[PDB]
Amino acid sequence: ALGIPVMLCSTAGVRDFHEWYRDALFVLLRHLINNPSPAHGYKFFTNPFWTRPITGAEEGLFAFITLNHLSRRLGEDPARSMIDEYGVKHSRNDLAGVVEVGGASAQIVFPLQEGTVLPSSVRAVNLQRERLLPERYPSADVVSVSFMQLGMA
Amino acid sequence: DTEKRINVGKTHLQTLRNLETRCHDSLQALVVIDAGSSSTRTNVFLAKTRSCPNKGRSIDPDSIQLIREGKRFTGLRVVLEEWLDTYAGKDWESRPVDARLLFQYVPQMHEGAKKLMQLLEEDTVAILDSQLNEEQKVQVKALGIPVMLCSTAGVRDFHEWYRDALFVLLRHLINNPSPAHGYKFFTNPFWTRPITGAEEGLFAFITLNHLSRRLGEDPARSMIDEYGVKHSRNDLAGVVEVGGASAQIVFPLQTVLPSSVRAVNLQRERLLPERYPSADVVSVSFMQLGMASSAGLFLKELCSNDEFLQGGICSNPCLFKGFQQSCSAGEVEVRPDGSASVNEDVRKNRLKPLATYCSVHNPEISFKVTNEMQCRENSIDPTKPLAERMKIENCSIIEGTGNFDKCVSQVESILVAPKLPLPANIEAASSGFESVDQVFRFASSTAPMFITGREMLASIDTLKDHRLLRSDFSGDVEELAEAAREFCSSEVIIRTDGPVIQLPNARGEQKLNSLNFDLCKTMALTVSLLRHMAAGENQPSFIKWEKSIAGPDGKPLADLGWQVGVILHHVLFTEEWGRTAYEAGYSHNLE
Amino acid sequence: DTEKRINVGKTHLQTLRNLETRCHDSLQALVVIDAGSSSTRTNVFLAKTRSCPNKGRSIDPDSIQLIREGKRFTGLRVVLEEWLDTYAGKDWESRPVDARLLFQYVPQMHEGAKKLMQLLEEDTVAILDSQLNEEQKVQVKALGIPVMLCSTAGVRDFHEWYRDALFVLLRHLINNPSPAHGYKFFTNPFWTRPITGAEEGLFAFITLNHLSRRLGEDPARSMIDEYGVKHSRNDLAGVVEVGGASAQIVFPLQTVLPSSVRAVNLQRERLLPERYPSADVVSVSFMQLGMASSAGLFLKELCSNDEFLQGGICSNPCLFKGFQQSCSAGEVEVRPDGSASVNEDVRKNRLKPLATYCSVHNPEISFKVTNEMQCRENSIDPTKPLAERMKIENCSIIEGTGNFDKCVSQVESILVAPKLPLPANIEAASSGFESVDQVFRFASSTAPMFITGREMLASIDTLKDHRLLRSDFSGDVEELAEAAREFCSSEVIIRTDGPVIQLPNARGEQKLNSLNFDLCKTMALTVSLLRHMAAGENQPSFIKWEKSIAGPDGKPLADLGWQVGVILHHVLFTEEWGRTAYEAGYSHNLE
Ligand SMILES: Nc1ncnc2c1ncn2[C@@H]1O[C@H](COP(=O)(O)NP(=O)(O)O)[C@@H](O)[C@H]1O
Ligand SMILES: Nc1ncnc2c1ncn2[C@@H]1O[C@H](COP(=O)(O)NP(=O)(O)O)[C@@H](O)[C@H]1O
Ligand SMILES: [Mg+2]
Ligand SMILES: [Mg+2]
Repeated sequence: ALGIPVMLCSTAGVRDFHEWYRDALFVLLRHLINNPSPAHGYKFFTNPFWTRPITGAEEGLFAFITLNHLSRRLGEDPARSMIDEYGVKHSRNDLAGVVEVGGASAQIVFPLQEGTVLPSSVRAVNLQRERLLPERYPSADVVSVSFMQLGMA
Repeated sequence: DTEKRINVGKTHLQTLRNLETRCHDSLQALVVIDAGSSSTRTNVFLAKTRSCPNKGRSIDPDSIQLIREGKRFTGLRVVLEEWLDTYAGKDWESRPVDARLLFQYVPQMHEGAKKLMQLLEEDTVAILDSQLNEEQKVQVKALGIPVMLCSTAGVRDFHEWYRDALFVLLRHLINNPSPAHGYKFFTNPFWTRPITGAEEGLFAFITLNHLSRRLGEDPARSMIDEYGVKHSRNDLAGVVEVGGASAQIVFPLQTVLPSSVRAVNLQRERLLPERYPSADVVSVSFMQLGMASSAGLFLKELCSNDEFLQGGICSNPCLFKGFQQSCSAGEVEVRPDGSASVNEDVRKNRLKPLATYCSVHNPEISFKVTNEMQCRENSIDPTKPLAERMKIENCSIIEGTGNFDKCVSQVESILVAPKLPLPANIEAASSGFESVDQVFRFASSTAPMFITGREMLASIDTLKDHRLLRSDFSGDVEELAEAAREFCSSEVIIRTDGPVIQLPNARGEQKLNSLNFDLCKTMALTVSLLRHMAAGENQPSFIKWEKSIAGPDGKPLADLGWQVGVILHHVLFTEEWGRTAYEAGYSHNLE
Repeated sequence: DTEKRINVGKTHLQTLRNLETRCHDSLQALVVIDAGSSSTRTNVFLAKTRSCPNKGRSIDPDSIQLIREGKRFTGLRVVLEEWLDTYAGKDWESRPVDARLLFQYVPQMHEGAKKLMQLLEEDTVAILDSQLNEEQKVQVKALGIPVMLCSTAGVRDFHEWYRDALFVLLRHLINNPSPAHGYKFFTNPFWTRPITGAEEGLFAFITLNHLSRRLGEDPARSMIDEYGVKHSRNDLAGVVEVGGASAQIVFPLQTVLPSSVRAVNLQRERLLPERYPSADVVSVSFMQLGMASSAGLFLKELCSNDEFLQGGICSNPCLFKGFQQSCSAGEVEVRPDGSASVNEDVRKNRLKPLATYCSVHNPEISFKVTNEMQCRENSIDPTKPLAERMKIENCSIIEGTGNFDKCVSQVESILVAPKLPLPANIEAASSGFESVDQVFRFASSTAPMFITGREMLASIDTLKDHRLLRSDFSGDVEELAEAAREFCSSEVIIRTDGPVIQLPNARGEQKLNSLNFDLCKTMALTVSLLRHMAAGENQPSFIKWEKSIAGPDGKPLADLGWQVGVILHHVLFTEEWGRTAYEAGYSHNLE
């Protein structure tokens, strides 16, 4: 009755794929998901926001969110976060970083401790500013990097 | 008779009831501090705000008009470089410097930044006081003045934590103005921040299309189809902006792009709100391609080539016959006696930012081999000291040969299509473009193009004024190439009044100055740019060279650039602008 | 050593970065102009505002504290009545008046309203200047002062278009303050408007529960169940407010009600935002039941009954033995020689608003028979002139009999449970309540009750002070009835210093004044109110008599009434308050 949102995201496999072919395949994939078999009854659906090729850094940022969510480090509630005298919400426990090595790539993701001043060349990502986490969640400046040719295969 | 007296009292109540229900318009001043490469100047704008009951307050985008562009004060690079000279020690460019130790000099960096900010505040207040009446002044002082200081190519390539640390101090200086003047200036990390080359170009595109009435959400500038999608009435025009240190190439797609080419959607990347028509725009900026930066790099590369440097004399095809200057990239001044004096000051040298970047002590060169090879291709040795880097080895005098065809082929191989990308262009390389030639080979559009830049306009105007080019000139490369070929083959004769450029076949003459002496290099840049634009799969409908765009009154309401774009980028998001500019406002800074 | 110097500079940048990210607190003044029946006074409140980056500005509800209640200036009724005396002609109450003709006197109504508004502004500024430091003054003057002028029972029953026309002029006067003082006062039709009796009571309920920490959205004052429904931690307490012209009975339902009884849901009727706990509250207000209004009506009805009026002498059971006053509802002053002087001034008479309403020339009586019969039941003849209406026919002196039981039975039949509803009570009749007795017979709740009103408190306090009632007193009617029966049977003896009330059986004594002489009428009102409260299906957990509620500091932050409630009613709707108070603000009034 509610419908099944589908999120097909390609990783390192077709990240380095030449010409238009990869992005053209994604338009076709979404159409295939949006038109499922009416026999089973399961109402599958997608959009260009859910089904799209995710970047190496994006892949790493989601791996960070997954880790901190399951380990109960990330949260908005008073059990996982705290609001100071200046209305700024801080996480009760330290946000943990991740190192994920897959088939084709390796991700190195870690949050910076109270905005560690970085050089002009180093481009860090703020979770709330880059719309990864909503305003109600505690703020964190995270360095997310992925390296091709580092995966096991 | 008595009924009319009753109607006066009824109107008295109706007029008073109107005020309670109607929207009241107030005047607000908006400040954009252009922290460019050459200088840091203030831009004072006026806009009409509309406050409606239960609807809030919002700026009318079409009411945005520039009052005046302020004095050209010290650039942010000079500010940071003096701080390094005074605290890290002189000639820090040739020595390895520990950045960790420089943290004990942050209040010292703040005191140096205070010097420039007090001058900009004094200048901003001067513009406001002289160009506003007492009624307007009350309105402006009551609403507060949002300030947007954005650094461009001047400190884009700046090393270490320094640049971003200076910005935190700059915001604090703006948020604490002089209480004497009454003008309530205020800022935040969203308004005052270093803007990327792509951002600089995107805002320049918004400015162009806004003033030319191409961009808009109203039914006069946009149309909604049967499927609820809003399309713009007229084609969105692209822009080519060549500043002091960088050149921007921006155009909307009217197109399937490769995986490597990363285009920007205005609504998805939150540049324009959802209510505005959607457009996928390619925005690219090239460092070492601005008027000052390209001048230093061209002279360095050309006067290192054995095809031009012979017996200490570098033969410059971009300079007029009879013209000669000292072999250095220093600031050229054309003296009244016909001579060209080259400034010896290391900071007033056009190679300084490139030689400071291309240093083995900069972590961007010592750790990254790709960047080291980029510097070496432009003859710059990062291992050698700063003085040796800017030095044109075995060269004393630069002699002008006036060969335009040779000048084109050189600008082509050096600036337009080089072997490796020009230094500090990782931002352009990430979007999928190593050089200017790659832009049109990978991405092309039929969208009309606009050419912006003081010297870019001067190049076309000079040829139009001397009747070499038609007044009704399109993007005809052959017409431009032949007209410039005749003009650049002119002889310089030192006359009784001063240096005069004499056109061949007794066509005409004009005075030689510190701005037009190397106009032929900019002319060659235009030719090679239009050549690559013509080479593309899709060619623009028309190419236009305009100084400013006339408004409904006839007078141009604002100048072309990123200024209006950055205002629109924040003001158009109604809910978000209302909170930061009016709900929080200058009252947020109350201690 | 050197690492600590580096850390100072690192902290310098961290502290500066905190300011850019953190929420800054500013102080704002809030003005509530109580346009009551007896007078028009200003209430100056202070509150802490919080501005957060990208989140906007909002008032902390628990930071709201009253500075001072201003001087008791001219009531809005007197203002309108003088305008009618001067433009429609004197004794307009006894003559038919054409309302259409009075429209030519709107600027004249504005000039009269300007007189009062300049005094209130002068008084408001005086409170602010004397009770704020220079730092606080800057914050207050920069944010702007929202003004909420709400008229109560004084002009609730006012005839024709006049009252609503005056309000349009009042808002214009507030929106245009003196520029000399610097305090930026501003209003709108949402803040400055005539509040209904039910609204007056609902805001009094919000005030009570806010200060007593019963109402709140935080986990300290509220709890969320497994089904996402937020419930209040402690039971929401009801209120009984007896002012100058009206009495309010407000209580939350903790209940299935008949179709005729129309209860108000706080979230559905937009009194409290969705985030606050839900409550269905019964709010009812009765005209002719306030301290001044009930005094005039009681004397009129009692001294028309042949059971009390005999040979020109009306025997008053609510007045002490030995006390005597002239037979009129005029303002009673207890002179130092023991005598009670009754004011002859027609406006300074307690029957004036009832006699002005109960006029055959008022469209509410001439067209509506139901209202005409209501007036006649209270002995008022709408056909007869104003002087004859307020006149107690065939009566010269009022003699006090001091019989409390007889005083209760009379207040009961006259004010609590009359044959027809008291005049101008269509608002109460629409909700399903003709009289005070009907309130508890149709709607009952176990919710604790609070009693508010100067004389209501004085009634219980006097008995506690003379040791007739326990210090730990609940809503025990028998305890109160016996204590008052002894106190009201006291003899008045004119002593050497002045008039003194002497308690029976040598219990004690106190000085007789213009406030306590008729305290026994208010005592009878309390008895009959608690009797009907006990008669109800559901009885309140406890009945409390409190002057003010102590805050966290120990000092009461604000007084009980509709003032804090009306502030909370607007300030708690974050998005809506931010737009009207900060986005629009005083800057909306800029001409
Ligand atoms: N008075 C003036 N009017 C118009 N243009 C003027 C001027 N003085 C210098 N200029 C020109 O502006 C340019 C300044 O560009 P910048 O904004 O400093 N360079 P970027 O950081 O954006 O790459 C220079 O190329 C210079 O030739
Ligand atoms: N100084 C004073 N302090 C406290 N209460 C005072 C006072 N002077 C008069 N009062 C009392 O306030 C009441 C004023 O009520 P109002 O608000 O004028 N009447 P309504 O329109 O709300 O029905 C009077 O009953 C009077 O006894
Ligand atoms: Mg610039
Ligand atoms: Mg009142």
